[PDB]
Amino acid sequence: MMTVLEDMLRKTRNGKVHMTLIDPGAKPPQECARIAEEAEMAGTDFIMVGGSTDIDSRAMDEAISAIKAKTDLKVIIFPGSSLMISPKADAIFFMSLLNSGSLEYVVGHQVKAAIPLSAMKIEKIPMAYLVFDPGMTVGRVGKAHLIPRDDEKTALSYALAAQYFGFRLVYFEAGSGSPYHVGENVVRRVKQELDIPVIVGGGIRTPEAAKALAQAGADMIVTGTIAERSVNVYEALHPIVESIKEV
Amino acid sequence: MMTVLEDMLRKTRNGKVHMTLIDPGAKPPQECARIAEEAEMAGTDFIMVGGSTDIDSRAMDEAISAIKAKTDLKVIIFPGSSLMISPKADAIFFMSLLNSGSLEYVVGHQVKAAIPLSAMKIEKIPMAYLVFDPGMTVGRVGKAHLIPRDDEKTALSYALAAQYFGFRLVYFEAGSGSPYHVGENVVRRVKQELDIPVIVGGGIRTPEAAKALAQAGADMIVTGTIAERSVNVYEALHPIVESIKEV
Ligand SMILES: O=P(O)(O)OC[C@@H](O)CO
Ligand SMILES: O=P(O)(O)OC[C@@H](O)CO
Repeated sequence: MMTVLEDMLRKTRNGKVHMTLIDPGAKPPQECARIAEEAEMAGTDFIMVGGSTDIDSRAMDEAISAIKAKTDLKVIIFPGSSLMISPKADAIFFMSLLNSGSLEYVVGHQVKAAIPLSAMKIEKIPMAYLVFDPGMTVGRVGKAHLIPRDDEKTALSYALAAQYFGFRLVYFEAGSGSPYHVGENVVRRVKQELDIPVIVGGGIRTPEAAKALAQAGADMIVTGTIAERSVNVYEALHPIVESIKEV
Repeated sequence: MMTVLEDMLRKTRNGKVHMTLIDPGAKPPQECARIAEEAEMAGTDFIMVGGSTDIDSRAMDEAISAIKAKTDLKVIIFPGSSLMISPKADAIFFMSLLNSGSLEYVVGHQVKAAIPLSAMKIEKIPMAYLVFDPGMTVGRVGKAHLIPRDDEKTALSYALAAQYFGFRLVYFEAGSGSPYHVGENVVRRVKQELDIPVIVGGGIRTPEAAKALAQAGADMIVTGTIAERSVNVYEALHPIVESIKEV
């Protein structure tokens, strides 16, 4: 059985990946499952679960099981400060907010969660989490020293340090519900010098933005707000997934 | 040509590694080369260059070239705060002091050095740097929240988080010239749960301590003080290298 990381590396070697992020604290459990259902048929590759609204540990296990019961896609935990570790998920982004001003979001929370994670068979995927302007809630809670959306040099420094630290993915985060996404010149410049896949999330609502970011060099595209706030998830996500595969 | 990391992983799969650390700021350049010379014939596998005494960039290039001129061993930079990056070295431990109280030693200095390092063909080896009691100078300068030498749980948390972050090596550091080395129970407990090689340095002066730590599960042993402060380096290091290969 292929791991999620092997799956991503294979899918991104000559293609692009779309991922659907679902905030379990923003909707009831079976509403989350319906979103993941329609996301799967829109063509999404993985379901991400996480967000800013704080979670009940009893409630997140419900939403993950509801998603895995209605879909056959792998579910990856997109963790926050809440120690959102649950045994019912397939993988977890073991991430570090590299440009945070607080040790707790760079290494602190991850060290506390390490031993409990070692007791689970959940897959641990090392990922660098870079928060760009405007950052929204995650940039506020994470105490992020926000990278300007067009700052190629600062993004390159963090992305290169991520690769040299051994991280297998790097995530360019503009913040959930951000009006702007990360600049394409930043994605373009980093893709010239980096050997690990680049994931872009935050502010991607339209196929045109998803395609422009993929054409800029982004290997994976994450959409969260546009999937949780559309009354028909399929007709919102399907054109985004399609425009990404054109690249 | 094999990389240093591939070399270490091959040497540690069914054997142990000894490394000799040389402080370039503690001795003149050709005295450093003589130490590396006698260390090579004592049987050491790699030369490490670095330390606490602050370095002149002009002076460290001298010591590295002097070592590489007299020895055929690979030289790895053991960096401090000084941005000790030099083009004449074979590799650099791209390390993070995970238990530091300052962001600059966890991620700060490494982000600043990332782009200059990308312009060099020097090999970047991802390593987690864990500073144990008493820590000595590196624990003071690094603002380390010192891990007790027998604290299995705290060491396991940091070592596991290192592996889940993608680090390829973890370094148990007691401090240069420390009277005590890391407890063997800590090495023993971590070696049960970890998939990356464990390197132990600090306070290892005798073959008995080097052998006891290797028998405890340590994959690599670093000796610095005993090599720089012995008038005959060979007769000090040769029994240490031999007692390690018995394991
Ligand atoms: O909700 P959006 O704006 O699509 O962002 C997705 C993800 O990057 C937020 O954590
Ligand atoms: O000098 P010693 O005590 O051998 O320690 C080696 C290294 O761990 C110090 O940085």
